[PDB]
Amino acid sequence: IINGSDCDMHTQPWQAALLLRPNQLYCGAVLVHPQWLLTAAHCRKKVFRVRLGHYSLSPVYESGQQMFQGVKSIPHPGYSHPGHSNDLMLIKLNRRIRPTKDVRPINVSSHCPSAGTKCLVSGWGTTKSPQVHFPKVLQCLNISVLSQKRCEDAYPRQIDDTMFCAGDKAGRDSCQGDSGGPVVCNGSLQGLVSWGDYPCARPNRPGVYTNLCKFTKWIQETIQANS
Ligand SMILES: *[C@H]1O[C@H](CO)[C@@H](O[C@@H]2O[C@H](CO)[C@@H](O)[C@H](O)[C@H]2NC(C)=O)[C@H](O)[C@H]1NC(C)=O
Ligand SMILES: [Zn+2]
Ligand SMILES: [Zn+2]
Ligand SMILES: [Zn+2]
Repeated sequence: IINGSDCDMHTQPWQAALLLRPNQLYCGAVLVHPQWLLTAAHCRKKVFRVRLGHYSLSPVYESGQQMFQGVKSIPHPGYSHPGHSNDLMLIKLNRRIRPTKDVRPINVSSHCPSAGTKCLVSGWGTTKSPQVHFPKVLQCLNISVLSQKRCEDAYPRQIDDTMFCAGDKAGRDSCQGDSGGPVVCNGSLQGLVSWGDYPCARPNRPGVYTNLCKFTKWIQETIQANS
């Protein structure tokens, strides 16, 4: 997250981090069900761990912490390179979460975001671009949803309704390391960090996020088919 601020503690209980030994965080994820996470399809990995209810980046022990193992990874069937449409994937935890003020799922909105909607995106990604610089703790940033028209103009021929743009204010954007992370609007999960221009936070170049309102039926049917 470029130009964000340390998140308040306990305000992102659905935020997750994906790690692959020792504790190298490669993507964020979002707890959307007592036993399911949602992350970007390009964040797929065979072996990895899931960390929930943990504020800092380093593996410093925290009381609210809860570690898990991903038993099943299911990317949306429409995901493809280099278009990157349908950039979402379901991950099943080995066991259900112990609900607490630290670890709590969030609902996925079925109503699509309209131009002007203020949303909050969080992550442990780099706070600088192109120079890499990781934060100490979870970063938060409010971004506003642009119109699908402007979105398409900014990235001609590389955008469809499976995504949406957000982040008008310059110097502020999501970046590498935030991928798979949540974009919350109106108390609901509206999107996942997917991609954007590079370097991050270039003026008039908004971040592109997975448009989750288009996948509620698939998400719920997939979870039920594996319960
Ligand atoms: C983005 O905007 C939201 C909403 O304006 C900010 O949330 C506000 O936070 C302050 C300080 O905690 C509260 O006094 C307000 O009540 C909150 N808004 C409301 C009315 O819900 C949020 O902090 C902003 N995100 C960041 C970190 O910039
Ligand atoms: Zn706590
Ligand atoms: Zn690709
Ligand atoms: Zn530092």
